[PDB]
Amino acid sequence: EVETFAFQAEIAQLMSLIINTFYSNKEIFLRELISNSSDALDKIRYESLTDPSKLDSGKELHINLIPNKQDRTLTIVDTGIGMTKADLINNLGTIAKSGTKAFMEALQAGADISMIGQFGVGFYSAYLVAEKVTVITKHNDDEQYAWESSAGGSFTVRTDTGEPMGRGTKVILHLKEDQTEYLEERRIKEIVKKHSQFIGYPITLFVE
Ligand SMILES: CCC[C@H]1Cc2c(C)c3c(n2-c2cc(Cl)c(C(N)=O)cc2O1)CC(C)(C)CC3=O
Repeated sequence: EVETFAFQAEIAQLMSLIINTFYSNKEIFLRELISNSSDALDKIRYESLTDPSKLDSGKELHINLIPNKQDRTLTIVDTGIGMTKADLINNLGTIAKSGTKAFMEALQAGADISMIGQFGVGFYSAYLVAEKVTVITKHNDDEQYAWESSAGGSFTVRTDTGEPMGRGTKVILHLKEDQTEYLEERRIKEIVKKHSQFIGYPITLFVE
C-alpha cells in the first residue's frame, strides 16, 4: 500500500521557493545532505555507547556517494540512525515548520539560499537539483520505508520491498535534465573538497 500525504503549507511554500527562485549556487545541496548524514551517524554512535546492541544492524559508520548516468540519479547513502515512519510523516515536518518560517523571514531580510542548513531544513535544498527525491530509510525501532516527493504539495510513504539496508538512509536524487554535472566524478570531488572536507566519517565517491 502507498500512502499519500499533504505537506504542511510552510513546507510546500519552502519547496516552491527552492524550485522557482533564480539561484545559480546549486552545489550546496551536497553539503546539506552530507551534513544530515553526518548528524545521523553522530546519533547512532552516541546511542551505541549506552546500548551496544544498536550496532547489531551494522557496525560500519560511513557515507557513500553513488552517481548513475543511465538512471540520471545521485544517491547519498549513510549508515546513520535512520528514520521511523513517525519521523517521515509527522515529527520532522513539525520541527521543519519553525525552521522554514525563520529561513523565509531571513531571505526577506537579505540572507541567501546557501544559509538553509542554519534553519535545519537543508534536506529540502535537494530540490535545487532534483525533480524527484526518494528517501529509503531503516531505523532500529521500525521497518524499512520509502518516502518520495516530486513536490506539488504531496509526498508518499510505503513499506520498502527493495534491497534490505540493515540501518541508515539512502537519498536518491532524480536529477533535473540540466543538472547532470552532479553525476561527474571531478564535479562531485570538487564539491566534497570545497564544503565537506572535515566530515568525521569516510565519504566514498563511487565511480561508474
Ligand atoms: C533532525 C535533523 C535532521 C533531519 C532533517 C530532515 C528534515 C527536516 C526532513 C528530512 N530530514 C532528514 C533527511 C535525511 Cl536524508 C536524514 C538522514 N540522512 O538520516 C535525516 C533527516 O532528519 C527528511 C524528510 C523526513 C523526508 C523531510 C524533512 O522534513
